[PDB]
Amino acid sequence: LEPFYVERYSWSQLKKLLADTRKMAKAPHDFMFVKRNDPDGPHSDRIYYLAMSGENRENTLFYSEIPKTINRAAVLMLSWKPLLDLFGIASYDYHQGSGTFLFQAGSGIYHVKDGGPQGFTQQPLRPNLVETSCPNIRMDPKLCPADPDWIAFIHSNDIWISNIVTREERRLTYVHNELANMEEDARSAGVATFVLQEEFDRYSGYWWCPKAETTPSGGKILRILYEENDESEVEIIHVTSPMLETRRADSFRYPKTGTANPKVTFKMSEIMIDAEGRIIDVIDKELIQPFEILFEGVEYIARAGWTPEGKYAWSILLDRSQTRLQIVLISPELFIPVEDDVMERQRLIESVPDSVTPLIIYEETTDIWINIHDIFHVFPQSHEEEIEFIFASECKTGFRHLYKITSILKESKYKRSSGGLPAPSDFKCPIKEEIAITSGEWEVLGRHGSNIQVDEVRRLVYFEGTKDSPLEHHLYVVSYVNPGEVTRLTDRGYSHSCCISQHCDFFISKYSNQKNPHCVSLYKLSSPEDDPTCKTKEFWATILDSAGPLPDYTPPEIFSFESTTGFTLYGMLYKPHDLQPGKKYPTVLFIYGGPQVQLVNNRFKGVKYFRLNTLASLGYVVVVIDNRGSCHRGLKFEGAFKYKMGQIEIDDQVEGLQYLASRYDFIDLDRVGIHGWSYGGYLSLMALMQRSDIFRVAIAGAPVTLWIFYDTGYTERYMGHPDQNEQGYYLGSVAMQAEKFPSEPNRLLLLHGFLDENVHFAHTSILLSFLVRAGKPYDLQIYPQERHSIRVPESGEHYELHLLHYLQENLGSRIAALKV
Amino acid sequence: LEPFYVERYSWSQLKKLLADTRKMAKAPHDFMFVKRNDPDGPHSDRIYYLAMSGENRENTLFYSEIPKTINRAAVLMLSWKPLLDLFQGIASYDYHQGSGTFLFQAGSGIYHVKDGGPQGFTQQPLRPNLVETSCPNIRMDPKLCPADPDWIAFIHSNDIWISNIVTREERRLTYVHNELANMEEDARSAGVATFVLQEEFDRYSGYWWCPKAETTPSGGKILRILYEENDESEVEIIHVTSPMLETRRADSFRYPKTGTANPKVTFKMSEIMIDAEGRIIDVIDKELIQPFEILFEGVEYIARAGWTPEGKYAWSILLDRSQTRLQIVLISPELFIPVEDDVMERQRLIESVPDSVTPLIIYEETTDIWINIHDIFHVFPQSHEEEIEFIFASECKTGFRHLYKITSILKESKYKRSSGGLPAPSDFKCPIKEEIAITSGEWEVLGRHGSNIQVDEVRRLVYFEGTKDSPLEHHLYVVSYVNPGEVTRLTDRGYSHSCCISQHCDFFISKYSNQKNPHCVSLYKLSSPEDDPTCKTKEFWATILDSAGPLPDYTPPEIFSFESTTGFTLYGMLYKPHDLQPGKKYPTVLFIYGGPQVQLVNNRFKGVKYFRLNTLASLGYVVVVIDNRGSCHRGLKFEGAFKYKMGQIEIDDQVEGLQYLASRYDFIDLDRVGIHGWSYGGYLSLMALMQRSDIFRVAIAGAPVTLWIFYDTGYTERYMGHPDQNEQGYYLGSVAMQAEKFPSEPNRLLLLHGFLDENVHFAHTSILLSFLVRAGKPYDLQIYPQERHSIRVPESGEHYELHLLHYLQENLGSRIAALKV
Ligand SMILES: O=C1CCN1c1cccc(CN2CCN(Cc3ccc(Br)cc3)CC2)c1
Ligand SMILES: O=C1CCN1c1cccc(CN2CCN(Cc3ccc(Br)cc3)CC2)c1
Ligand SMILES: [Cl-]
Ligand SMILES: [Cl-]
Ligand SMILES: [Cl-]
Ligand SMILES: [Cl-]
Ligand SMILES: [Cl-]
Ligand SMILES: [Cl-]
Ligand code: NA
Ligand code: NA
Repeated sequence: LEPFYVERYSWSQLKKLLADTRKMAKAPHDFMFVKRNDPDGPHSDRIYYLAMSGENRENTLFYSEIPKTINRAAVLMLSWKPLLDLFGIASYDYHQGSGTFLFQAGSGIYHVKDGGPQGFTQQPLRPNLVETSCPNIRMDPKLCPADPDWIAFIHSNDIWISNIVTREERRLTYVHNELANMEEDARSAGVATFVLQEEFDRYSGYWWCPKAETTPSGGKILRILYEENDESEVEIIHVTSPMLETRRADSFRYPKTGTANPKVTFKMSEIMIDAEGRIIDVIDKELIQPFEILFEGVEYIARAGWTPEGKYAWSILLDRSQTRLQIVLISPELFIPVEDDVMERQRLIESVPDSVTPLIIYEETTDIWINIHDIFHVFPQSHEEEIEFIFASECKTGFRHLYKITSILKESKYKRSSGGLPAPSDFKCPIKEEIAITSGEWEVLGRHGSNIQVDEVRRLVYFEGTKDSPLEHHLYVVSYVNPGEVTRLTDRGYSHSCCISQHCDFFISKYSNQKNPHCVSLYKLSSPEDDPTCKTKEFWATILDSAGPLPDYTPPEIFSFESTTGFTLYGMLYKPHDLQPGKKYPTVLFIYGGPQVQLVNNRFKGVKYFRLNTLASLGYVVVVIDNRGSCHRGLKFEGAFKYKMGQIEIDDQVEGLQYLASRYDFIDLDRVGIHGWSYGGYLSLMALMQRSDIFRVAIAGAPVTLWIFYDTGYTERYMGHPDQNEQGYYLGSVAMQAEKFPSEPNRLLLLHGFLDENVHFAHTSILLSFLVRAGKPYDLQIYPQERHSIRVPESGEHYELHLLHYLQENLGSRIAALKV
Repeated sequence: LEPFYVERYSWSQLKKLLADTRKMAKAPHDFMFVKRNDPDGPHSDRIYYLAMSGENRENTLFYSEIPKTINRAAVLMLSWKPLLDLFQGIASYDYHQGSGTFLFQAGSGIYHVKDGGPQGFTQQPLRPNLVETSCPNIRMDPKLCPADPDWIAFIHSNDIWISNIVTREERRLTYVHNELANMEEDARSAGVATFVLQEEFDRYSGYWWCPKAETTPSGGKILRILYEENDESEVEIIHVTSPMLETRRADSFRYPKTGTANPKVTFKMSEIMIDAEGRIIDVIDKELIQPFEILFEGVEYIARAGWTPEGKYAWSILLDRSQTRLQIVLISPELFIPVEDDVMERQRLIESVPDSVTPLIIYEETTDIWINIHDIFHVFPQSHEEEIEFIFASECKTGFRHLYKITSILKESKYKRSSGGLPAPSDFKCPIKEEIAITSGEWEVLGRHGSNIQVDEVRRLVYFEGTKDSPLEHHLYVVSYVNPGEVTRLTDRGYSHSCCISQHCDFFISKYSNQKNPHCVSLYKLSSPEDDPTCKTKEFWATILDSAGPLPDYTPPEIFSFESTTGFTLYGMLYKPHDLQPGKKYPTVLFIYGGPQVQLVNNRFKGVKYFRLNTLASLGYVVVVIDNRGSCHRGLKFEGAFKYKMGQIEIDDQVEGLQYLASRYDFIDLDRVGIHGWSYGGYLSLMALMQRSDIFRVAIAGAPVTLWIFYDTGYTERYMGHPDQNEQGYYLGSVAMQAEKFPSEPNRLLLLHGFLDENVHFAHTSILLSFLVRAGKPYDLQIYPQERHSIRVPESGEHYELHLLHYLQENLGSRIAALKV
């Protein structure tokens, strides 16, 4: 077995090779189905969606016509009709009754009507700019669902509202002064703080009440539930600003693990409008008792909203350890006006009855961790003293499943008149019913756009899941009344990302597999006459057609092996291009390995991981293995590294690498490299530190070197509080074990974005500080204008060029063998 | 000629080699002579001085006895007597002659002792006496009051305080700064030199005691302190990462970048009334009768300041922004009035001051190149009321720094303040009665880095350091200031000397060395023949610090020189490879600084600071160092070569010098030349690779200036002018704007930078990297996370030396480096 050596290209030649092979647009998303209601016309629905028409284009609203019938011999490509004519849209709001779109595009907030009482346009609409007296950028605009004339938005960390008809603009909260410095004033209203956006994927912090309360005057009362945050006690850090000419650093509140999270509470803005759209008064209201007293043990407001009738506000609440979840109904009557006069304040507390109380309709615990998701459906309230809902959970079985729950809304044992504090279980509602809708060794999905859609007429629930395979997401449907058979609606051989129409007669799937790039197709749903419970599907039309299998991309093979740990572990193998018999090639292991991610699945990897194919063309074996802790395999699989991050991941990587090495003689174990970003860069350092016998080179991108520097929401979920896991934090932090790195140079390469807000450069800078003390060699590349991503394409081109060149000169080439 | 390939040591082996070969203390300095006045005793003087006793000991005060006579057959070694006892690191000290009071800071504490005064001379170590305080924070810059040695002054939280060391009274004089408030709002200070003044003009203090006390009718006195008051509110704020990397933070400070605002400055005076028993009566803070901008037209920087010997006038040396105009100005105490926010009382105090009292610009000069500030300025005792007599040094006349005796007429000004108009530029200018050149020639007098003059007013002589015999050696000279002609050299040739003359002018001490021999310190007695007091001879008296001798692990370089095509003789240093094999050519490593205010090539011992150039020679590298045009100690025309043109002329001299050696010596392999330097040296290392990639294979740039707009006002504008008036000078001189010119070959560029550098900020490197990334160019990078323009932690220095040797090995010297292309 002779060693294969890669072609030793120059720096200029590699740049040219990369540029030639480099020669993606956002696929259609955020779908919405509006009915035509026109018996004579040829179309049943109009679908609205966001997309990028090409690579250089901006993301904008489009529409397409869904025909009542189709020529089944042919295939129908729906044409993309532009909705707007502006002189970049991330999301949009819509009001069904009026047909009013509301969206932000650049600095402006705009509105237009389509598909309401005023009909359907046949050409692009010029949008109407919403007026404002506010100087700064307006964020997070939302239509009031009870009245489409009123919008809300955030400006300088305070909630405003504006009327698009009458032009009245009113500030609702006076919590932040923009002029003063952020050290004194660190309060905000209606905005999710850093940890909740970054680690819980909640981006909004205020919620319109869906219904208006009519007054005796002839006007009405609109309500806004919102989060008020106080970040005064949260640690401040200084990250370097993008304007490098201005040699300065921007401040922001980063709650590092162990330290204080923001001080949180619920508030409610009660807005009185008169008979013809004019504001009478705005009453800001607060909880009758403090947040800490009413919600014992709660750190995080994970999710929040309203019930369909607007009777209760709801919220999903977590404790600090993220092992307890509570779903709590909060009545508007629990809020009283904000008064500083102590005599007047005491009367308002007495005016609220003792029967009005927080209602904990669901509670659960786990020894592993609670994974927050977006699934939560509340049914219409039939009985006054009951509430019925669907929720998803891993806590019963260790796999996420849908459960139909009915909770009794008791009057509480605790009485506020006595003047005491409520015990832990005083607000807990008894569970009348708890039926499992789904079950098995597979999970229902509720993240990254995956959710349920409930058909209340047919009494069905649509959902995404891993039932047929952990490598493919599929759409399913099942009854929530007499749950039993789970009917798969998507075709095997692809992994699907689905969106179901609100009318439950259509669904769209964005699908791909290892060989075929992404397609988006529309499918019509229908039942047999004899049984509404049964659901069949039929292909209706293509929205986005694939270009076909790319001629200059060879996809990998998915393999698997039975681990000594007890689990089946899956991997991807890129064989070298033009594989010579009786020769062994250098091997680059690409890794992420952290939680909430799965690299190995049946999806098209030729866009995001296109350069793994490029490595194979140069003559590298490329391997990707999903170790224990990774996503879509249940909570027991995911819980393997609890309190133990860094300690088990590389065992699975080496085990899988040795499985391939014995089964394929062309893998040269003497020249194995490892590379990854974020958690991947972390594990790449751990790989070289723990197993220098296996791994010759390690290229660590944006590595977490020191877990005390990372945030609360993430780190405490998987590693607990630093005091309760002294050893896990030490053993899991590579910066603390600098002496264990090799004394040989050309084995360690550190890559980091200089302006990184998530994984700060200090992780690298402190690692380097200890590497200097330990007398250890290292290589370093900095990307001075990057923030945990590739904003500027030149820095991405330079990264790719350097990595190929580094792997060439220190792993693959003939010179690399001579250099040792 | 075969190429020599250096031995390919591993990383662990080079660490061992450097650890073994690594196996210094401050030599005696800040000397002072005090006479015994004891006829029966054997000693004439006692010398006090600061010195480090050994390798790992603190810097502290010592004394030695100077005997009246010596055995001229023998060589006397003076023993070091410790002045101070061990406490329950002294950088400098004050002394008061009439009382014998020492004052000095040692750690946080300010201490005092007494010796050599009326109370006599100790024969054992004195216990230091702490100056007690109620101030919460570290006290800075303590100074004895020359008028009354009971009083001291110091800075605390950017304000001036005074403390009586006998009565223990303590008082704050200025209320300009608020320690509790943040620096964005409160950017004012008093008695403190700001960043640019400390870093670019070597002024470390911002307040000056008046040396005489005005007596009152009551039987008390008035003490006075002149001080600078700075307002840094409009100055650019920058954030450098704090030493504590645990808290992901950056410390703010005021950095006036080129072309932006310097601090708003003015003179103030604290009038301090003391009663008959040493108690403070009152403190009156006082300000200039008109603003600083009105009285001192065109002035940006207060370069130097102080008082005349009688305390009649305060003086100051003032520069304009371009640094092409110097002004020496006398400022009377009567120009200051008390601070009064009341509008009617303020107007009455202005009217009480006469119109005759006015600023007195006793000297002015200009230049098309630049003003180099120095510490030479000597005011004689005032004989006539309408005259002032003084010695000063300048390059403005001839282009070399020389001493000039000047007499200026103190004219009552034409401008009158009662008219209510602003003065014209020349209204405060004094006429020059006399301007006699004391020295002259194609060589300079030295007035910086400790070099100054000693003026014997009895014999009417002036001692000074200069470059008359050679630009490669510093020497002590003496000459009359009445009838200047003969310049007598006092120090011996073959060494470069650094000298301190006694206040009595009958002794001098010289710290001397040469390329072959380490540093010595020796005492020399001065005397004259009875017939001619002008004629000065010297005689070795005693050794203070004996040399360790030429240690066996260091082979020093040979000083060479070549006649350049530019018309200047350019000097250099050459380290030949150790065990030089015949018929072989070795890889070369050019070490460079090449910026202004520095000379690397001279006849001094280089085996301490540049020990590792010898280590590079031992591994088999040729090491070259060349003082290009712009460097120090060769006159102002030589220095002015790169005005507006930094980065453009320096590498021509480096390559020309390299090619001189290449023709003269066949052992220099021009195919394998490396370049390396720190600061301006790192800047030129980049420029060398950028411009002459044909000559230089590798460049190792340390803390490089990559963008001149990022560097401060005082330095950049002196050499390059204002950015607006020299757009292409700044462009051509900034490597970050010319990133496309770097090589596409990797393993040729290595950047080194201290992450916490406050002088040449890491931003220089990060913005260079920004443009290198855009241009698609390769680079190597090493950061030192806990360093700031120096090596304070030994581990970072050890890592630097290891990586540098290994980099040169793997990408220049070794056999594998040749195959790697
Ligand atoms: O911070 C910063 C600065 C850049 N960056 C950052 C951080 C996290 C993720 C990503 C995006 N991944 C980059 C790596 N990609 C695979 C890949 C393998 C081999 C080769 Br060759 C090229 C690409 C997947 C996407 C970038
Ligand atoms: O910033 C920073 C961080 C370090 N640093 C900095 C900046 C300016 C000056 C100096 C001190 N010089 C360091 C280099 N020395 C010659 C030398 C050549 C080869 C070898 Br190998 C070792 C030493 C002379 C003294 C250090
Ligand atoms: Cl079931
Ligand atoms: Cl129902
Ligand atoms: Cl000694
Ligand atoms: Cl003369
Ligand atoms: Cl005289
Ligand atoms: Cl010019
Ligand atoms: Na996110
Ligand atoms: Na200095």
